[PDB]
This record gives sequence, C-alpha cells and structure tokens, in this order.
Amino acid sequence: NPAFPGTVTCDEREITVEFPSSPWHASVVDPLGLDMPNCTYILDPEKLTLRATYDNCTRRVHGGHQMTIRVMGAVMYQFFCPAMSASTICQKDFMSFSLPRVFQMGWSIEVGDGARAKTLTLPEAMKEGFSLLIDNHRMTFHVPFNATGVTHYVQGNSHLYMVSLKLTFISPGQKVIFSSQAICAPDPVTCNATHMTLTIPEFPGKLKSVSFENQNIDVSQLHDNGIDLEATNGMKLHFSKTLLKTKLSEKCLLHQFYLASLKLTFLLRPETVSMVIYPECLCESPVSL
Ligand SMILES: *[C@@H]1O[C@H](CO)[C@@H](O[C@@H]2O[C@H](CO)[C@@H](O[C@@H]3O[C@H](CO[C@H]4O[C@H](CO)[C@@H](O)[C@H](O[C@H]5O[C@H](CO)[C@@H](O)[C@H](O)[C@@H]5O)[C@@H]4O)[C@@H](O)[C@H](O[C@H]4O[C@H](CO)[C@@H](O)[C@H](O)[C@@H]4O)[C@@H]3O)[C@H](O)[C@H]2NC(C)=O)[C@H](O)[C@H]1NC(C)=O
Ligand SMILES: *[C@@H]1O[C@H](CO)[C@@H](O)[C@H](O)[C@H]1NC(C)=O
Ligand SMILES: *[C@@H]1O[C@H](CO)[C@@H](O)[C@H](O)[C@H]1NC(C)=O
Ligand SMILES: *[C@@H]1O[C@H](CO)[C@@H](O)[C@H](O)[C@H]1NC(C)=O
Repeated sequence: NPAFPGTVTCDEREITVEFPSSPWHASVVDPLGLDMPNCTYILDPEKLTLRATYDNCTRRVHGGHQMTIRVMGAVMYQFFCPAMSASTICQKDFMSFSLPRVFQMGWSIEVGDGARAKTLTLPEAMKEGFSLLIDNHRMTFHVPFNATGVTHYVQGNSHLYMVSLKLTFISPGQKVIFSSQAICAPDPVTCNATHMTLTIPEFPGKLKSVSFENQNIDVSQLHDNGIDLEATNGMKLHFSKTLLKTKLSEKCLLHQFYLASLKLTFLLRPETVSMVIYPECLCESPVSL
C-alpha cells in the first residue's frame, strides 16, 4: 500500500531491490504474505540489496512479472517488471527498436562490448543521434548507423550495421533494462526480370528463418517455396516474383514488385537476432513533368 522508498531494477532475468540507508529486514512472499517455497534470493548486507530471478520468485502476470516482499511493523510492497520485439526495424536511413511501453522519464544507453562498451547519459546519447519517442501503446528507440561503436560491413553496394545495445529506462525509484543487438542492412535490394535478390555482407551471423506475409520458413525449407539461398561469401537470397505483391508508387509510371515486410532471423552462436526490412524493386521509369 505505501510507496517503496528504495529503488528497483528489472533486468531480462532477475530483479534487484535496493533499500535506503538507515542506521531493514526483508523477505520474498506471494500476495497473501507466505514465503514462496521454491524461491531462492540473495541478500547483500553491504549493498543493501535483494536479488531474485523471475522464475520461482515472482508470479507471472499479464505482460510481465510481479514480486511481493515483506519488510520489518510488517509492511508489504509489490513490484512489476515488464517482459521485453528483439527484431530490429531496418530502414534506408537508420535502425530502430519498437518496444512495449515501460514506466517525464530518462534513459541511458550502453554501446559496445566489454572493454569497448561505453555508457552515455541522455545529453551525449542524443548528441550522437539516439532518441526515444514515447508514443502511445509503444516506444521507439532510434539508432543511427554512424554512432560510435557500430560495426560497419560493406560488400559491393550492400551495407550492414551491427552494434550491441543495453538500454536503461529510468524513472524515480525504478529502472528497466533492455538488451539486444541491432542489425540492419539498408539498401540490400536487387531485382531483375524474374527475381528479387537480397545481398548482405558476410558477418558472424548466419541465416536461420524467414518470415513474410505471416509465413514462417526455416532455411531448410526455403527451396520448396521458391526461395533459394547462397550462404557462401555473405548472404544472397533470391525471391521469386510470384510471391511478391505489386504496387504503383506515385513517383513511378510502372508497377513495382515488393514485399510489405520481410523479417530475416539470423543466428549468432551466443544469441538469435532478427531484422525487419521493407524491400522493393527499383522503379523502371519515373514520372517526368
Ligand atoms: C534473375 O536472377 C535470378 C536469381 O539469380 C536468376 O534465377 C537463378 O538463376 C540461376 C542461374 O541460372 C539458377 O541457378 C542455376 O540452376 C541450374 C539448375 O537449377 C537447379 O539447381 C539449382 C541449384 O541447386 C536449384 O536452385 C534449382 O532450383 C531453383 O531454380 C529453378 C530455376 O533454375 C526453379 O525452377 C526452382 O523452382 C528453384 O527455384 C534447380 O534445382 C544449375 O544447373 C546451374 O548450375 C550451373 O551454374 C552454376 C553457376 O551459376 C555453376 O556453379 C554450376 O557448376 C553449373 O555450371 C545454376 O545453379 C537459379 O536456379 C535461378 N533461381 C534462383 C531462385 O536463384 C534468374 O535467372 C535471373 N533472370 C534473368 C532474366 O537474368
Ligand atoms: C518446486 O518445483 C518442483 C519442480 O516443479 C516441484 O516438484 C516442487 O513441488 C516445488 N516446491 C518445492 C517446495 O520443492
Ligand atoms: C524454477 O523452478 C523450476 C521447477 O519449478 C526449476 O526447474 C527451475 O530450474 C527453477 N529456476 C530457477 C532459476 O531457479
Ligand atoms: C553522422 O553523425 C553525426 C554526429 O554523430 C550526425 O550529425 C550526422 O547526421 C550523422 N549522419 C547522418 C547521415 O545523419
């Protein structure tokens, strides 16, 4: 019932509860107040923290996890930790993430890996091109291709930008951490009379799945669906035009074959990452006035 004077941090796997300094004793319980049987948590008297994984220490609720604690006459607090699209939104000009709304607010971004990893506060991150747009029902985190720490691969005219990101949403007394790798191949499109071809420079990830028009296809099945893959010296993916839609752009005198949206799911041996692209064959003849 009372507001919790400490701070809570939600991560992908565990929640950490920090208490303020007082010259405290806490336990993990269910909403009724009884010790959870299978919950194992860690107390750090030096850091004044309680740490627990979501499994076995929280109840699964709509859109996240809920933990209840008891403090000692005997006050009880509850915390909500959101469950957090790993798919990268890949466009010709930048990368972005579309995320469920979390709960004016601040944020921080960590860019890179290990030693190269660097942390930025809102000023420096925005100065570098990062932005967070809190629209209704979801949030958008804007990642520029040319931010420091982005790996830039090139093969011919196709480019690939890859970077590891640890985004921290900051609100008074709460922090939510989202981690993912952003991967975008802007301008990978190639077309001829009969096919559309997507070329991506060679990089550690290797293709595992393709999704388009709510159809999920593993690599092994691609050939039986009019899609052929060449994985040597980078990715070259050929879609038959009979699977694509057709549209008439207002700047074009002829129809363009295109896909409404294409999701490419790659496997890096540690983790699986996805990118969503919006590929279309180039206009043949423009409108001239
Ligand atoms: C537009 O661009 C597209 C994309 O590249 C072109 O379509 C592809 O053209 C290439 C080159 O001709 C084709 O590869 C050749 O395939 C033949 C025989 O194909 C069989 O073996 C393939 C390999 O396993 C297999 O993928 C095929 O199945 C697909 O393709 C057929 C059409 O070919 C289609 O009907 C099916 O439904 C599948 O989609 C099929 O089983 C093969 O003999 C060729 O090998 C020779 O050449 C290579 C080098 O290219 C050489 O290494 C070999 O030793 C041998 O000498 C070659 O592999 C490919 O199949 C076409 N399709 C796709 C999806 O990529 C298209 O031609 C372009 N059009 C124009 C107008 O330019
Ligand atoms: C903990 O989980 C195991 C496995 O699901 C279950 O068998 C057990 O009853 C649970 N509770 C305790 C107290 O072990
Ligand atoms: C949670 O409990 C299940 C069984 O109920 C057990 O299999 C699993 O290993 C536990 N996870 C953690 C993180 O303790
Ligand atoms: C490249 O980065 C600088 C600052 O980091 C930014 O001003 C510029 O707009 C970026 N490039 C593009 C094409 O936006």
